Amino acid sequence: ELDKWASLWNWFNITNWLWYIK
Repeated sequence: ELDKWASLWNWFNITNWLWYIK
């Protein structure tokens, strides 16, 4: 689809930390 967004989410590795929401 587009590697322009996958490059940023890499910097946003915190979203993994997001498991603390549930």
